[PDB]
Amino acid sequence: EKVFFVTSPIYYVNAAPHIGHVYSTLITDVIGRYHRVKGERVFALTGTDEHGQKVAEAAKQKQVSPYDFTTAVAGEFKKCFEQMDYSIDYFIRTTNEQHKAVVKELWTKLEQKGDIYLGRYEGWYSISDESFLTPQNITDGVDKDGNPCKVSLESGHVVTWVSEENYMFRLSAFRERLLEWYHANPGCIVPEFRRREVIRAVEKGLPDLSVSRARATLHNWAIPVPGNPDHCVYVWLDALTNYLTGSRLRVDESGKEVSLVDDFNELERFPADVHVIGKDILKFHAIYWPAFLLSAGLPLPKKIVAHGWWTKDRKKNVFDPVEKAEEFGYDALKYFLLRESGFSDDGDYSDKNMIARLNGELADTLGNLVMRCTSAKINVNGEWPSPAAYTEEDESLIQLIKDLPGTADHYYLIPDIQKAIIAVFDVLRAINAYVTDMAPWKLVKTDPERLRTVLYITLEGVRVTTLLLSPILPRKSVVIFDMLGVPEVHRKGIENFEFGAVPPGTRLGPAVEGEVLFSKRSTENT
Ligand code: MET
Repeated sequence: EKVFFVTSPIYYVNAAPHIGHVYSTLITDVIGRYHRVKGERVFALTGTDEHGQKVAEAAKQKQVSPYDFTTAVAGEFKKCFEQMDYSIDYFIRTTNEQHKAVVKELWTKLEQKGDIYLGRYEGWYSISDESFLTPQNITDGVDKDGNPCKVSLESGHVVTWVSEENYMFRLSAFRERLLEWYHANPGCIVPEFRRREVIRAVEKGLPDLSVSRARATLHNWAIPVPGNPDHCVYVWLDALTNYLTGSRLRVDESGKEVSLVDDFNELERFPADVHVIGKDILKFHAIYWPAFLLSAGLPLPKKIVAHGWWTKDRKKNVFDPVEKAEEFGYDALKYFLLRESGFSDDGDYSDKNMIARLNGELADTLGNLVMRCTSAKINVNGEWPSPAAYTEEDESLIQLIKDLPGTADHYYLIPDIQKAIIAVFDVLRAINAYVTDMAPWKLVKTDPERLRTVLYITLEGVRVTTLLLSPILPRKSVVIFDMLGVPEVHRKGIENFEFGAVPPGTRLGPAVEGEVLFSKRSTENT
């Protein structure tokens, strides 16, 4: 097989990192984490998009060199992402000398294949989105001065007219084939309604894309077109190539890049198994990216998943990812974002709701359940008991726990992480209802033979749910497993998705004094 290759979009370094970037990368991170938990080879990629007019003109407005500015902001992105405790394998920068090489090579391939020609683009362009737009996608709006101007219907930013001699990619010639690709691979774009957006857009027709810009326009802050120093490679063709680059970089233990391989196969990563993106950058990944790859005779990605947030921009609920993490907890925060947000963001991100979920699901449902099946009160010998005979209620719960991995697996592979969490927690609420009925606290006295059966199922339930919640709560899953005393070997691998991987007689971990797994926040805000 292959290295499971998951990516996030590489973010413009025009401004400090914020929740949006963190969320996108968090999705990339989780998908990665779950595949490692299945014991697969993983390579999760993230990074910054440093070239372009947008970034150049942000660096100019802060009275600083593009090189110095992008290094600065890039550093802030890395710091942020380190604080968030992702398990990302590499942070790429499009200023990397080796990335530049891949871009020049891809361009040459495109030119050699006959799909790049010298023409003009005369039309609208949004600098903030670095996006060509047709007149149907612009409208009337207000310049930040206050004067009347034209803006993008998509994003809302100011659009400007551009008339330039540019190099043009023959995107038009790839309509028939992109349509074949969407139809033949109906999981390739997720969620389904966005997939239908891409097909209708492409069905309507595709014009040629301008893959270069005049040197001056971009303030010489971009990759030169091979064989034409007066032009620069479109920031987006540059940016997209990051995926091919990352697939070709050998990385040391520091996470520093040490070599660029000649051919993507050497590292067994390309094409991406999943590109995590946001809704604002769909066309670049679903239309251009493959059209480029089809031209160069490279393989197409397997899945693009486009979540409900804007990868860029400040909208809505002011969140500092790190200040909320320090406030409510890191794993708790990540859980909250992944649980509360589905594919259309009808999400309630208020403090009230965060507290309600942390208290509700993380403390009451998961938390209380862990503390019960490890309590000296209930689990008197601090060990995994041997179950006696199973009742029909016993087996009904066992069935749920046995089916959870199959279900959770599918949801992660769509991927729909929200559905995966709900799936797991459905099984947790069930376990709690079982314990409530069985009153194990009473059985300690009455029927110890029975309690063995009840404790074992509860323990195994907790174990398997926690295993499946480990890509969401990576730190707290370790705290859980320590409490249950699960050996390191049983914390990973599809072998341990099975009911009863941990044998009876396994001892629980040391009970720490005044220990709380998820501490309850104050429900009463006023
Ligand atoms: C190849 S993904 C590029 C995304 C772009 N830099 C953004 O921040 O939206």
